[PDB]
Amino acid sequence: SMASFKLATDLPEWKKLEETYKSVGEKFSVRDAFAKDPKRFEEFSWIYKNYDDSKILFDFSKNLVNKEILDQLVTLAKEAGVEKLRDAMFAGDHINTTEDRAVYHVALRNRALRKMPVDGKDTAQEVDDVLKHMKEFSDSIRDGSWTGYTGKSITDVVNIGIGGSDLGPVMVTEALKAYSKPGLNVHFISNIDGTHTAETLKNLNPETTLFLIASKTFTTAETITNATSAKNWFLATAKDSKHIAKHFAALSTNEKEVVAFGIDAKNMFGFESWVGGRYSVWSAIGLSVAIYIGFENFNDFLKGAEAMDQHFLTTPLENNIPVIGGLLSVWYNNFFGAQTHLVVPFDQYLHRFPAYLQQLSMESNGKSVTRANVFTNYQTGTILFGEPATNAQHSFFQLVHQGTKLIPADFILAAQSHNPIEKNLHQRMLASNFFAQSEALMVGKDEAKVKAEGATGGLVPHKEFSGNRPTTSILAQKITPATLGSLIAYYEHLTFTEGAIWNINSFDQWGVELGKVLAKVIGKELDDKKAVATHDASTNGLINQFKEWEE
Amino acid sequence: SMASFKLATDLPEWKKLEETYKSVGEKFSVRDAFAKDPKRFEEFSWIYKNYDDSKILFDFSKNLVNKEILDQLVTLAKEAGVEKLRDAMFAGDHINTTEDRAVYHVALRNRALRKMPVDGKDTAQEVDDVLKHMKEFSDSIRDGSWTGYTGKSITDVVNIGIGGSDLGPVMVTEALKAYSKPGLNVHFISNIDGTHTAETLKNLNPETTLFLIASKTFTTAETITNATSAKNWFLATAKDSKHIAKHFAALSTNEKEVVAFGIDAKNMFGFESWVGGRYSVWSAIGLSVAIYIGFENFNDFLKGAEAMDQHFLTTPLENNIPVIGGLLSVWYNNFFGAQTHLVVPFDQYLHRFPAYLQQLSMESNGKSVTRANVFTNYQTGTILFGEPATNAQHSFFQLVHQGTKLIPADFILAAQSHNPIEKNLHQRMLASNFFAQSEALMVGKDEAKVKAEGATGGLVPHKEFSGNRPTTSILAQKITPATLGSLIAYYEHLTFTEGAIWNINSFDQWGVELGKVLAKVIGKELDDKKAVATHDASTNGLINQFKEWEE
Ligand SMILES: O=C(O)[C@@H](O)[C@H](O)[C@H](O)COP(=O)(O)O
Ligand SMILES: COC(=O)c1cnc[nH]1
Ligand SMILES: COC(=O)c1cnc[nH]1
Ligand SMILES: [Cl-]
Ligand SMILES: [Cl-]
Repeated sequence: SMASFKLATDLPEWKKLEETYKSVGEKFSVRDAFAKDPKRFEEFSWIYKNYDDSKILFDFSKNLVNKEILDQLVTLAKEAGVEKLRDAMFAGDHINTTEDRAVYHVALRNRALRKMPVDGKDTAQEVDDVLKHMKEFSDSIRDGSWTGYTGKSITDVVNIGIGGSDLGPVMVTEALKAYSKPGLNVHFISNIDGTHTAETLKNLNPETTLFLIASKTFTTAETITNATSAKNWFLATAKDSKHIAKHFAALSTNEKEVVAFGIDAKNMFGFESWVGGRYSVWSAIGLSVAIYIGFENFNDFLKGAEAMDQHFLTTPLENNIPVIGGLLSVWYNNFFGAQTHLVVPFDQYLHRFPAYLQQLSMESNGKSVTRANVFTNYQTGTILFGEPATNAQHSFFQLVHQGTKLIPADFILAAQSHNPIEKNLHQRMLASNFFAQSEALMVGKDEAKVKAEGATGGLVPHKEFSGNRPTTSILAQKITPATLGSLIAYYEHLTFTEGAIWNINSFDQWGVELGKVLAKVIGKELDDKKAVATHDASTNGLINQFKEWEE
Repeated sequence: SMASFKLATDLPEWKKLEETYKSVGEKFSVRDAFAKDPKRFEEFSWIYKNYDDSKILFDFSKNLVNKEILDQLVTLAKEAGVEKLRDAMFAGDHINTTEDRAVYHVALRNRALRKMPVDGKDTAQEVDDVLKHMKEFSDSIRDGSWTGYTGKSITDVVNIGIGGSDLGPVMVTEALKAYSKPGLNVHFISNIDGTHTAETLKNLNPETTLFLIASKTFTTAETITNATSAKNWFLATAKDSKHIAKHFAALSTNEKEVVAFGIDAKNMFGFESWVGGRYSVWSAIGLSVAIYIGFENFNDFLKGAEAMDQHFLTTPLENNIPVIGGLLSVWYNNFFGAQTHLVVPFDQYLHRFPAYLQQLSMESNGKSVTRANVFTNYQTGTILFGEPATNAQHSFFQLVHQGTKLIPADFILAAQSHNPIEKNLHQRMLASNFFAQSEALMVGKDEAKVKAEGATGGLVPHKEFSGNRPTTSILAQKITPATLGSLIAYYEHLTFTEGAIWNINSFDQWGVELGKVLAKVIGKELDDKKAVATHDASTNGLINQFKEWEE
């Protein structure tokens, strides 16, 4: 086995952390910790400096953690060989053991052109060549030199893809929308549900719309179905297949399929097998971002990830920010038994950031088998969810404050808004909520205070707050491309750390296969007339009721 | 002392369910259940008939449940007085004990004009009179009789509101978008973040834009600030405040505060204290819906809720669809220890259905104190999350299939699409996924089958699927206004059932109420130049770093 251990439960520090949980962690008072340690904020906060000298404060000090606990977690990370696995990742080793592949999204943002080899062959130029092609193409869309079949500049660009071929481009174009150009819009078709195509294309002009079909194989069923429907929409107006070439490009490897579809092979933008879908927005898959906000902005976004990569690679564990966040996740997941991880951006542009992180985290770390090819009998990936604040405060934060579940939470705010309207009034209000919510989760409100505030009798307990509910606060200066690049890479490397401790392979996804195969079988049965009796009674029942109700 | 018991855990059936969990529940085999009971699908599926003779199938047969378990859960619901509390709700009794209020969203959709009294006075005509006002005004926007200040038809309707005054309008306008009219669009400003105002208003015309200021209290900080900024934007162009009367209306319980803001009382659409925000889309708060899709569609939506209300009120517990769903939730939450509940619509229109439910569910049932005014010694509300499929399948279903967490899931499909493009090809593909994903989660794939399919040695465990992962499948004919009204009411009444069992108040929200009075202290500190030391060191550190980095 390439693995140095079999199960996380084999590592000696695991039982020590179980005993620390019992003695110190279960009943941990964050209030008391601040009272005990005047330097607590200093000790449990870190400033990250980005390549452009901008900064991001990572404040972990309201978590259920102290020096003793964090030191034990760092010892666990050493026993798990986090650093060895990380170094092997950056070395190009095939640490995706089940697919026998490198894991080399870090090579996508190698703008410094460090030597970064796979199979002993540097990748730096091959990556950089695709980025230069991306710059050329995106520049031609943005400056009007690429025209549609009637000689008009492009106004709308539609990405068609599923999974990692959609969610990154969506989230990042939403997040960086302040950097867009009036009159050049992006759209994202992903669902096979034909609503998604019908509603997206309804008001678009075939003469000025450009499609990017995002699929490595160019044989992905939902994506190629969507792509074919979009091609039919285009041709309903254009009425000649020769026009396809001015309106369709591919984010793909499969030149025979692309060319068959009517796309000029010159307009295929490739990426390698060592790019995982949920780690792919840094690749050719990011073309829609480069078109929307310009290549130089996209490049700055890459350089922010690169800087965080360098932090992760070169920092001792006890000061390594993505490591610390991963260690705290393990602490809550495996010792407190918290099943979820909340992420709340106090930022409307970042409204799809939690959904992006949900794929990154859950698709990576929802695994039950270790690198030693044995079943875990301990918890692995958490369920990650969230919505932006302040909206979230009005809604499920009720349960975060007064429910019976521990919900570790990360709050994210920019000190500066891209839209500082009304002399920054909205922004000072937004910021006050950021600070106040984490404060309230810590401090709570005891029975005496509820009484002082005027409640009596049976009403009193209903108005109490436990406090000692943990948050991590992440304050950026401004959510620029660079900042966003660093923030995603933070979560990539947090996700890495978690998976390394659990000894899982964070980079495969075998779990998609069964439902795909079973869908193909059923699809054939939905094409046929007859009632079905080939499945369990529920599946048969559902299919047969559908058949009675369908068009 | 209105309560009939103190703690769920001390209901006599609770310990009997713990024993059943140990003996039959924990190791329940759904596969064996089907093999034992040839009628399992029929026994654990129910057809709901709506008022319009349309139908929805609720199949619970892939859950970890049998007759023995469900009969115990029904006994538990009887011991908890679910029926007595529900009857009190429908009588207008003040079952919201902590706020001393009726809970009477059911009266909002009383289209039959049954006697439904609060404080011994029928509400039927008062509710109906507001619906007539809504019909009049929405008709006048749609037919062009309500013009803007330069005599033009309204093209854009902007709702401004947050939480319960936002998420319903968002979700239902998205869900029922097939029923909208070209050239009449809706928009939703909610976040205090100035991005939300700036981006929403960027390309709208004040001459053809109508604002609905949606606030139960009409004092919410975010909303009143947002509404003031919108008025500033309007007056920048319109100049004369007399024009406001054509461009601003209010949805509220507080006439004095509306008129104080400068809105004419003739343009207020009222509701009462007994409408909770997360149950409010049925009231005046739904005006954006009636404008977008027409009042008759909105009325059909109400009538769907009313039909599900009648089902809930009149059906013995063992066949009562919302109750069965709530009983399964308690089973998973309290006996299996599953902390989450996944809701996945196989429907892109329903993309905001999970987020809406997240509010309804978590804000209702995230409580730690019972109706007997003692703290619980057991779990209450679950964490509800989800995204539409097929996007969700390609995001996080890896973990649903192969992770270490039990995640009870509800899947929802319509048999007929509003957009059956390409002769229903998309729709058949979408449906195949709906059936296959629930099939896959149940059947799994054992070691022998993985080997038969070609894996050897250490690769084998990585490709296994446990199966016996539960789902509920909900199959509608078509997601019409009526179907959606029934679906929401289903989840309202499921939420009621959970809360009744847990003996919590599902209708207050003392955490969300705190939130709305938290930020003002810090807000005053951000207005002042100086550094602060008035909080814990973390809050101080974050505020002071912010002050160094702000505009
Ligand atoms: O669920 C709730 O009570 C909140 O989300 C409210 O709906 C939100 O705070 C808005 O309150 P109001 O409608 O009074 O402005
Ligand atoms: C591959 O999908 C198709 O064949 C298709 C046909 N019509 C729309 N899409
Ligand atoms: C009520 O909020 C305000 O005073 C405000 C001022 N400018 C925009 N909003
Ligand atoms: Cl564990
Ligand atoms: Cl059984």
